Amino acid sequence: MNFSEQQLINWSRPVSTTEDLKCQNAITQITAALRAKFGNRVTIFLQGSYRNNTNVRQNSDVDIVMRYDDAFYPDLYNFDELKADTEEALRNVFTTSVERKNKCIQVNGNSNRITADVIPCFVLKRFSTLQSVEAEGIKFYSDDNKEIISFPEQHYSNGTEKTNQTYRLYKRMVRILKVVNYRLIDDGEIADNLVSSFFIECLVYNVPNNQFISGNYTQTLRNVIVKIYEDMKNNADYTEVNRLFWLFSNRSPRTRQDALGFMQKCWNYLGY
Repeated sequence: MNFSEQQLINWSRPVSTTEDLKCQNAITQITAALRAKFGNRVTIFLQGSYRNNTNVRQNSDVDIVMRYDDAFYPDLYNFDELKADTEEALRNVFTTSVERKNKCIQVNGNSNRITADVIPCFVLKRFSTLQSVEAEGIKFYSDDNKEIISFPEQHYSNGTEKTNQTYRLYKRMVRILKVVNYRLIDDGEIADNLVSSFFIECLVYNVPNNQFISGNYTQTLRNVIVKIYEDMKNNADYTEVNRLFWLFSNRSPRTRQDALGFMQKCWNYLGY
């Protein structure tokens, strides 16, 4: 094929991480701005690629979640107000670097800190029929009125467990496929929203552990692509990484066809 084993290994490494000084600086500065307004009435934590350690680009933006949760985690109000107050707290400190977005408040970075997407949200509890239990996550509303729900803790823990069981290859394969995604987007071969990091992470998560071959990146990646591709042709019932909800649920607009087409473009780009 087109790329060597060593090239795949290189592509499998995390690039931006929470050890980076500019990431630490962003979290420190934004946390202080938020605490000045909200005190202990919020929990601050990370989600997305810095949390799951799946960044494949330099100086990537970090997703900082600000969960307003005084009612559930008290000290031992509608969403529109929360988001406006969050924007105000950030603008008081970062002034012109602050931009309101559909699903977050963006704080643009600078020479000494990465850009951050600050995600105000509330506690969310929902029953999972998959596990027949109530699950806790977060919820927020987009400016175009969508209810966005996330289970970042369960996503984090399940993905970490899987990579620990697959010779660390689960997340390494996610990272390789994210690299290929960005290359295909840059080349104009696929739309920039055909897949997402979350979608890729869920697809690879459903590949059985016995497909990940210790010390063989080329064959593992072949196994991953072939398995997802065949599963999509076969109408497979994939779960999200959180194992609480279905990947191809009627709440989600992404389809098995999106995954099938992406796998095909990856196969062709890699030259298997």
